Amino acid sequence: NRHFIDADPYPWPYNGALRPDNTALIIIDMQTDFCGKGGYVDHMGYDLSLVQAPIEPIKRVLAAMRAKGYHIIHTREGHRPDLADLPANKRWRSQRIGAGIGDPGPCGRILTRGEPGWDIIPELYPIEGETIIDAPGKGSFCATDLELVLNQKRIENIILTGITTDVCVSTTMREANDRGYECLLLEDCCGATDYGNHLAAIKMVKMQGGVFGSVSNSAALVEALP
Amino acid sequence: MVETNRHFIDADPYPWPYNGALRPDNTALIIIDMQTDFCGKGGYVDHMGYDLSLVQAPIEPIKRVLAAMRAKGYHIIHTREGHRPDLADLPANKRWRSQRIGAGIGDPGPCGRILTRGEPGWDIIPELYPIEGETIIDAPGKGSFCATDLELVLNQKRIENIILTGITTDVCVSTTMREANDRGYECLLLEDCCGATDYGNHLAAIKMVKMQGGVFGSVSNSAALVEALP
Amino acid sequence: NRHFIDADPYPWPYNGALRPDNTALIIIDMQTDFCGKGGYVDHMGYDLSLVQAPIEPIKRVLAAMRAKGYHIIHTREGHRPDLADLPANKRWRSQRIGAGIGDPGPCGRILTRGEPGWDIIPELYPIEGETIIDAPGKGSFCATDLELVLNQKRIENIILTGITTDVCVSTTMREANDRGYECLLLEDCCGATDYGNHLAAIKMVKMQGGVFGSVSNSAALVEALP
Amino acid sequence: VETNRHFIDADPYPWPYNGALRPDNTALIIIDMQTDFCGKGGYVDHMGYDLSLVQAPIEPIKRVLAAMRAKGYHIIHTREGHRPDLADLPANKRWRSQRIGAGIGDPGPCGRILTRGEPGWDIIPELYPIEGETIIDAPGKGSFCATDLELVLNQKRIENIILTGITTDVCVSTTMREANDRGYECLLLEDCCGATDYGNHLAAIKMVKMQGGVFGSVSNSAALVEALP
Ligand SMILES: *C(=O)N[C@H](CC(=O)O)C(=O)O
Ligand SMILES: *C(=O)N[C@H](CC(=O)O)C(=O)O
Ligand SMILES: [Cl-]
Repeated sequence: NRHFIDADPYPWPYNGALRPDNTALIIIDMQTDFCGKGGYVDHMGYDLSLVQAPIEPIKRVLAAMRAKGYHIIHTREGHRPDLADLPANKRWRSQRIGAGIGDPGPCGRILTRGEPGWDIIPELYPIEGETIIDAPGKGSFCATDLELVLNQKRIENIILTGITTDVCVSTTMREANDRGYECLLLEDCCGATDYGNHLAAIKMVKMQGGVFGSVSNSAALVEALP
Repeated sequence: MVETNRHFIDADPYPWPYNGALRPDNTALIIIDMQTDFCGKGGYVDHMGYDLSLVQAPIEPIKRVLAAMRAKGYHIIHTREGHRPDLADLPANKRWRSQRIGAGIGDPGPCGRILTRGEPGWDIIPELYPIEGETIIDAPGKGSFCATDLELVLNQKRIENIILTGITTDVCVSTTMREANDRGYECLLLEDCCGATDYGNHLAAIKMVKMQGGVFGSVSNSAALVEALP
Repeated sequence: NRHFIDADPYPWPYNGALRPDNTALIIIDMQTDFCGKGGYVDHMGYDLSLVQAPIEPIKRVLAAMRAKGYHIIHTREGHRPDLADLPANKRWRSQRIGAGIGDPGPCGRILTRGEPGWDIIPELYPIEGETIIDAPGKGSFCATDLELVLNQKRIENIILTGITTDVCVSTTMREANDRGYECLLLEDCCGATDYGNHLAAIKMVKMQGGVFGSVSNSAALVEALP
Repeated sequence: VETNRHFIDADPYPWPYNGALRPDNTALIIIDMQTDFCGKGGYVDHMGYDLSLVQAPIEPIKRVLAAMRAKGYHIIHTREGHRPDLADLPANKRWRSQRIGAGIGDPGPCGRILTRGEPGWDIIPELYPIEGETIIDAPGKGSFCATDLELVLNQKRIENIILTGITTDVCVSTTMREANDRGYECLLLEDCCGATDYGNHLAAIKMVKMQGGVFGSVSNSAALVEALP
């Protein structure tokens, strides 16, 4: 009763135990300030097109997985409004490049929970019953209840999407993989500030027989999802 | 002369550590996974067919940094990737992948059971071997924090700054750097003191650190570190 | 420049390093359903006076520590409204005793975040800049950002207050102590609905030369606080 | 009529809650049965406490251990202790131990107190591990803190934990609380634990039972061995 998705370097999940009850989609950090028109990344002159590219592929995967009753998880990078969870080095770096965490930005206080720019874009917005993780780090496990939630949901397989490929998505994939989760990265459903770094982060997954999991794409996933 | 207790290492994209609070008592070198298994002739990496020269290149630069930091009384930490001999800490997917490529964790190899604690090939290479008082972390994951006492030890030592070296750049070194950075540690990657299975991935992992004003920390090299280390 | 509070079994903190910048008060779980008139605990016929007794002593300690600029932290036990963070055993036990988590109670859904009964009582309500931890467990560290926050605040010493002495306060003290925090339990600022269990939890702290820290009272704290 | 649900008579509810009791999903944990905690010349003896209270659980544990080994249950052991360079030793923990005359790392009759690799730190011969039984080396009172215990339980797919060992109110209770918060279903065997003060042992057990079994449920060696599938 095994089911696989075509993937590189191996068909995923490794053991073919692919079911709605044991598999989650995670959509990482698809937040207005990071990928929306008029947010701080846009206003700062970064190559926003590369982080907007995955929106439509993610929307298709999200719709397909919702329709088949898979677990859906979302994450948002951000800080408590009093900045109690903000490391000093993280703050200092953000100030130095002109996007100081907690400082006023075009869509509210930058990377601050409760602010408009911090929230998930409307095109990928969560619905009731979809867990949202609020993460103070780049990895979604650090200082959150993500692992507790995955354990109570009995999730074994995670399909990763979102931004950026080399920062938050890679970090979360690496954390999950170390703990024994079986992870699939959808290459057309992620993007980064630097396309080369996006491509390299993907390549890194595949080495050593799939050191962090396996890699596929939205079409292959939607076509073969049970 | 005007003297300061703030000290920096020339680094990219910013002089490191960010606040200049660089002292023996608050700074550690970490040497990641310099094991016969990752960089010597008969280990898991060798078994997978990779070019050992890429992962041996950092040995001499690491040794120079290690000697300098030992001499000035900095904290020194070492890590080893590996599993309990009964494999109780080995995820099924990790095991399966290693078997599929012909380097099964726990399977017999030329230097003992692959990636298995207590086996000859699993140990740190003699030229970078720990000495007394240097904490060794035994990690079942690619990130040295997961399921270990690394964080507990860093906290009791009051370490604020970490200088990262070892292998591989894109797997264990990058993962550990990311974990440390998320928790607030201030991290410096020494680019000539790491290496990978694929040189492009090594270079990209280094570039990833520098983006967004040093998203994971900053990057320097052994010569610049040794020259400016207080 | 050492300062100590009279305490049993040793004057606290052990090294006398007692300052506003390195010391936090934590007020654990002073929530309406647990200690308020008409909450679920009151309706079940527990002796609410035992969990109300700490309110006035806590108020005194809180006022003194606020005035001197110490760190103040609050905790609330509770679950996400979709119950994604709720272990099945925890749920089952709560149902069996007629106080099912997420079920309708006299002050809203029991132990559910955002419900009236779940919030902190008005007499001990947080003010801006006082971090609130929302905990799905009895120990306030599990699956939260408490440790991350303590680390960024450079907190070394923790003064524990709140309820219940033997469940959430003891668990949090044990977690903190294992990580190296230096903890003071204020015996008149905690309570449990079984007074014997309260007394025993306190005794447990003191054994082996203060195995979990030391124990004092609100008057001794306020008198000697620097 | 047969069922694959199985329960152990326990207080306040029959355990495990859902009757899903199998060798593959259930572990015994034996906490800190070390010469340091229950032997002459160890840490606990140095602090003046009565060793009979912490030796009492030895024979009941031995019986449970034998029964669970014979039926192929997972067996886990823990040892409280520190790296020999004391890198994992909080300063307050050390200071307290010195103040009462049982300093961690200090020389004792059975080697350096609470120090990994020393004779006094090892598990007593009567309850010694065998191959395939995971041993956790814990720098804290709770066996989860800074260890791989949770990773191991997750890879073994363990759902149910039966707790034994010493002391009831310190290491056993702490580990039970940690496990319970994460969703593990825990049974404390009251005759298979003991403490420095019998009243504190009894109270730690009572604390488990309140609020419908806030930390799990409680039974005894005879009831467990009689009903273990
Ligand atoms: C996680 O990766 N979050 C942000 C988004 C950005 O466009 O800067 C990041 O990249 O680190
Ligand atoms: C932490 O102790 N929370 C509650 C309060 C109650 O009165 O029932 C608990 O005891 O579990
Ligand atoms: Cl200075």
